Amino acid sequence: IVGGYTCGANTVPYQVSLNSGYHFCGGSLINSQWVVSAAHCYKSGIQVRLGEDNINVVEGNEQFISASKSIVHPSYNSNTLNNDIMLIKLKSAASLNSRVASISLPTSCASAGTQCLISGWGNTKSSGTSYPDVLKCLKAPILSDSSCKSAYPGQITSNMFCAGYLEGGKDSCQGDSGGPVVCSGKLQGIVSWGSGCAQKNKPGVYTKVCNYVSWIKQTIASN
Ligand SMILES: NCc1cccc(-n2cccc2)c1
Ligand SMILES: [Ca+2]
Repeated sequence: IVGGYTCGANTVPYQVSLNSGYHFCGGSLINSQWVVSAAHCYKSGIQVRLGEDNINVVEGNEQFISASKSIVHPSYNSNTLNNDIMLIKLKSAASLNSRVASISLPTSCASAGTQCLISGWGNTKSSGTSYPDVLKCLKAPILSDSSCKSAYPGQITSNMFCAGYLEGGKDSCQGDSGGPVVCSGKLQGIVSWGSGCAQKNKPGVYTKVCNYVSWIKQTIASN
C-alpha cells in the first residue's frame, strides 16, 4: 500500500497473509474454512496466516493453517487477468473471534464513488522498494467504469473495476495482490493489477467480486 496508514493490530480481522516460506499475497477469510484471493497468487505449498499484524513477529493472535486445496476460477486468463479469483480451503477450520473474522460476500455490486478499505503488506513506495512488517490500510473510492477504461484502454473487462485516485500518490502495490477491497462491510474487490503503483492516471484494478458470488457459494457447497 502506497500513501496509506498503519491499520492497527487486528483491526482488519478478515485479512490473511498467504505464506510459502515468506509472505507473497493477501487474501480474505469468507468463512471458517475458506479464503478468497487472486488467481495470479496461485502456487502450491500455501500456509494461510490469520490474525496477523507484524508478519515477521509472533504477537499472539495468529492462526497458521495449511491449505488442503486451491481452486482457481475455471475461466481465469493469466495474460489478461480476466477472472482473477481463487478459493483456498484450510486443512482445519479457523477459530473465529474478534481478531479473526470472516467478511460478508456482496449481495449486489458497489457503485462508482463508494468508499472502500484496501489493505495489505505490499510495497509502500511508488518508485523505490520498501516492504512493511505491519498491515497497511488505504481508504479509496471506486472509480467510474468510463474513467477506468480511459485509464487502461483495451484492458478493462466486465469482471474488473478501478479504485483509488487518478492524481496518484495513493494505491495498492506489489505484495497487496489477492487482498481485500471492502466497501460497506462487504468484500467487493480483490487486489489484482495495475501499471506500477500510485502513478498519475494509473489507478488500481480489482476483481469484481459481486460477479462471482454464485461460483463461490456453489464451490464451497461441494468442496
Ligand atoms: N497498483 C495496483 C497494483 C496491484 C497489485 C500489484 C501491482 N504491482 C505488481 C508489480 C508492481 C505493481 C500493482
Ligand atoms: Ca505475526
